[PDB]
Amino acid sequence: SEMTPREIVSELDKHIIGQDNAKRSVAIALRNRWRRMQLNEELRHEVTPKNILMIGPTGVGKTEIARRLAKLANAPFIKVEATKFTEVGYVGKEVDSIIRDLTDAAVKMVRVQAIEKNRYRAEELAEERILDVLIPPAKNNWGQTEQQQEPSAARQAFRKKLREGLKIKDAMKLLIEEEAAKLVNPEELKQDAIDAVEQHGIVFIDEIDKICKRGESSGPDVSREGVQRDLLPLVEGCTVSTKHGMVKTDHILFIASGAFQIAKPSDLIPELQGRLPIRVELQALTTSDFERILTEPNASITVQYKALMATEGVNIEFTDSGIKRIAEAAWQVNESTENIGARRLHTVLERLMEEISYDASDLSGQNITIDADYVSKHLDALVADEDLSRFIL
Amino acid sequence: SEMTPREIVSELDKHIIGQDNAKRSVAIALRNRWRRMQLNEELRHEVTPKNILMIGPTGVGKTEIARRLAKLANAPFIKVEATKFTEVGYVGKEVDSIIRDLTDAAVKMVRVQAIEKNRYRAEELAEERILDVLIPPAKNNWGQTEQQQEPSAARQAFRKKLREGLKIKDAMKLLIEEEAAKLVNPEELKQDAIDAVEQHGIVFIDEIDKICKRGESSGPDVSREGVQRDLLPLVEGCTVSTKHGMVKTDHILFIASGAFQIAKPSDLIPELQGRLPIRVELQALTTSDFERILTEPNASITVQYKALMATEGVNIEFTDSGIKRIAEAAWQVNESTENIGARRLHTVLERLMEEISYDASDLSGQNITIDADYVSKHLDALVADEDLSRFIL
Amino acid sequence: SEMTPREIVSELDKHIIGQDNAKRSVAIALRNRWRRMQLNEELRHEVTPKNILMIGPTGVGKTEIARRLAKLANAPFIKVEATKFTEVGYVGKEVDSIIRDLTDAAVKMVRVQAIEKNRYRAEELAEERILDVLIPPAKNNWGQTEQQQEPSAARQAFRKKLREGLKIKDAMKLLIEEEAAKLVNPEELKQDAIDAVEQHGIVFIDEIDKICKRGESSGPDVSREGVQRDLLPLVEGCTVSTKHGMVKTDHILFIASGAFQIAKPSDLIPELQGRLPIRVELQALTTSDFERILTEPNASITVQYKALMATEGVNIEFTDSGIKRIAEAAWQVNESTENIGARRLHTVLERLMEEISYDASDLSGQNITIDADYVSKHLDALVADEDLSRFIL
Repeated sequence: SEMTPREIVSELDKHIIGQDNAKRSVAIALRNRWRRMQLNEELRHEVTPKNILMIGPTGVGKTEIARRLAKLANAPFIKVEATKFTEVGYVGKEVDSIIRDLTDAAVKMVRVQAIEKNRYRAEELAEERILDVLIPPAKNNWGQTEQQQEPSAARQAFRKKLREGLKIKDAMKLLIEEEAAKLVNPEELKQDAIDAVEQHGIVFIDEIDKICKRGESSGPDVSREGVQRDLLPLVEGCTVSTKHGMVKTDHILFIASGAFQIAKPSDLIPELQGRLPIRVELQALTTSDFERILTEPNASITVQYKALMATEGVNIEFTDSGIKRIAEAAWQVNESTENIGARRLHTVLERLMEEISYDASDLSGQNITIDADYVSKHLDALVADEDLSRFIL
Repeated sequence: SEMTPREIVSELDKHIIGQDNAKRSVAIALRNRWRRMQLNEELRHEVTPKNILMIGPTGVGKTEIARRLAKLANAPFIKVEATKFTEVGYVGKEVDSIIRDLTDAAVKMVRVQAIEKNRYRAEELAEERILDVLIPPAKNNWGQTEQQQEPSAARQAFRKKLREGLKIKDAMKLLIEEEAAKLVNPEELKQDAIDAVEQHGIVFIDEIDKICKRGESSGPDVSREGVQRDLLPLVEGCTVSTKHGMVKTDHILFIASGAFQIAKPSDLIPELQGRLPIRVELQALTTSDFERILTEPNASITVQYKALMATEGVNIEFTDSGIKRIAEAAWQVNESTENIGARRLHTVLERLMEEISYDASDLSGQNITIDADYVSKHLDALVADEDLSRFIL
Repeated sequence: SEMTPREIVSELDKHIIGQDNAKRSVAIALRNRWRRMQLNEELRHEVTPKNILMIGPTGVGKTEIARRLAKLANAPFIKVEATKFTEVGYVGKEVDSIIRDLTDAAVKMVRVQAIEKNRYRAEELAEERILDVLIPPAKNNWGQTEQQQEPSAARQAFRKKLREGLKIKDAMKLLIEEEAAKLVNPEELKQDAIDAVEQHGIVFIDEIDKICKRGESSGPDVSREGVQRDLLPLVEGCTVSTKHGMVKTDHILFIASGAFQIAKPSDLIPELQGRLPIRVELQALTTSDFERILTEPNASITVQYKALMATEGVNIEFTDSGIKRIAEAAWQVNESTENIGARRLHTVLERLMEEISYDASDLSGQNITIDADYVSKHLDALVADEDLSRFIL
């Protein structure tokens, strides 16, 4: 009982501005995994993941989308740079590491995921180990069967007196790291992860375009295309040797991403083109786009900053003109120097807030207001001095 | 309950001359970490470190500030050379090593920090063990419950006669490295450093500018930019596999440092610029700066030398003019030859004292006074002769 | 309570001829390690090893000095060729192997050092195991408490009768390799070595100059300088993964050595220059220098030869003119062919002594005298025939 595409897109909208097509795309991928489980044994083998290739400029949403998608599916996720492997012509590394690295992270998850879904029970039983070294009326019976039976009486007021109140606390934590372990099953835990990898794995391959042709030279194209060749089995369906078991890449979902300014998806090796059935483009972000990014996402950077500052007992407020001013800056720098997409926001927002971020603890209890005035005072000069821009922003 | 920016800048002033803006900048970063903890669960996630990029010439304080900042916060700190990774196009090393190396040092920390926060107590309990062998004195019960209760009497006198006075001493040490261990919990100790790395970790990346661009050549720029690329995850927030566990870089603070004479911060890749929100310049030092550096820092090299000579029972005194003449020397060599910033004070100062440093053990009891004359007597020649300078200073 | 520099130089004088500066240099390094231990916790961290760079021609003392220094400090020592790593651009090896290789040797030491400091006690207790299978009046008591008590009587004359006299001897050795082991503590033994490496480690890096620039070509300079980059952490302070633990290079002493005929220490990477604060030159050796080397060192080659021959009951004597003649030869060959420094002595001395070395056992009881006559007869021809020189000398 998974979410529908529109449902998936929605959730994605909660974190990413624009890039609707990419969302619908990455959304159909997810839905199809549900769709597949709903078929007969025969078909379940024939239907493979509809791998996607995102086409677009830097920092405009590609990775975030893939990352949020995985999160939403609670699927193990892993990002990987394609060119990493062209290096293998010296030493580099082998592609199988992708599924291996994926599994390791797929484990770190199943672990933290299961251990956390336990740290509460272990603490309660923990006190039942401490509330046992303070009143031990164990065994069967002791007094009455009804009224006198319940031994809680003094014990109850005893545990409460301890909870809110060697060393109990020092003792419990020790019991916590003794009961929790004494409750985990590392056998199925090892296979738990594998099943994940195999049924919900999401591999993100960045720089796919950097692995393409170009009348460049024999040597380089040979190194590049090789990474493509080495990728085939992963994407066509094979078995990988995992430090924790054997994994079948057969249903892992692959989301490749490329600029394709220099090279075209048609330069990709034929076998690969076949296994990247979905093509989607992402647009460059607009200043307007920026303004929304700064605030709309539900854990937007601006929201984070406000929160971080609250920590210090300082109330921050972003004026609309302030936000607009921040956005323009990022755009201005990106156009005057090098366009790095939304990333520019973080640098700008961060330089802008330095003075406060430092003085924060001292303005404890104040009401600071970052309005268009403030912004301009702090960023205009820098934004203008190009050379200074390439260093500070 | 952290210190305010002004307070942080102040502590910093106790060690670094000038470079105020860089202080304020690094100061706000610290304060913000406090500010973050002061927020709601939601915001605590969205608010990321306000990483800094220092722009300035050699030896004028960049690293020192980073190092003193980390000390002040008691934060694990690590310094790394960006170019190190460009070598990966041959073999090099991987950037994840930064977080791993960080953790190792963050462990060496928590350890030595702990072994110390215990060595005292472990020494007392050690006594009760030895004191126990000489006499189990007292016990449960044994004599009177008041006047005849306390066993100390003999034991006490025995104790003193021991502290001031197999092999008791030999044995105790073995007991010290037996009781201290039996008091340390290696599990919480391992997770100790990890929390640190994740909550306070500070990574200083020198030479970030040697990883930019210039139409120099295709091959070199690719490798260069490769290190930036490989740096994104660490800076954008990721998970690294450590010999002692897994770490979330997500809150490690990053201070990138670059001269940027050839290349500009705008040449940096977009996703990194956006993760270096704070940009700050550090100024070249002046002879005045040198004089102050020579004596003001509360553990200045001049104060340091004084102490070492005292160790030999020799009282060294620097004259104001002597100090000025020394600073001048260092400046002149930096300009006449190759400018290496304040580092030159160390070489010059050290050459100035060779003779005394050697004869010190014999001058025991004397009052040596380094004055303008002495300085000129020992340095001028060297300074004057450039070639000699390049080898000797 | 370590030796003073003059004390260190002296000891060094017992093995190395000339090269006074290099001695004083390597001597200040050692003394400073003592000096450092004598400071407050704060400073003990800030004060790092004053690494040295020896500049000079082949076989003129560089390594011997470093080797003898380490010996005198009882410090673990290791020699390493810089160019070894430029090979990494094919496969080569990684720099970390240096600290690893260092530790392994640091272990082999702590071992042999501790096992030997035991082979005497184990042999004595060993006989107490044999002198127990010949007279077993064990347990508590047996006869009298005073006079009759001492059971040694027959036992004493029994062990002596065996010491000077299955199979006792065959049995003891078996007991030796049973008691010794049953006395070693491999836990602290593993950490024992690490502490050594960390506090007294001495790394010798030869061919530093071969790792420098030269308008040579991009490729090669990239491979070279990379080895320099890869060296930084070792020398700047980092953590290395040891087959026997974790080591901090932080206080290892580094002594780099270079000819610098082709390249200058200023071509070295900036970071490195900084960490090689001490520069020192060594001179080429003179014929006079040679003559002293042949005899003065207290375990001089000449002394070794005399000893080796004594073994065979032959008394050898070196006339002064003989020594002079030997020295000139070595010099003559080195100038006429290729100058390999003092090494030439060994080849010459060895060719010169062949006939005797062979007939030795037959001249048992004779008084051979290697005088200028002998030398000339044996070496003059060879020395003259250049081509024959490049093969035989």
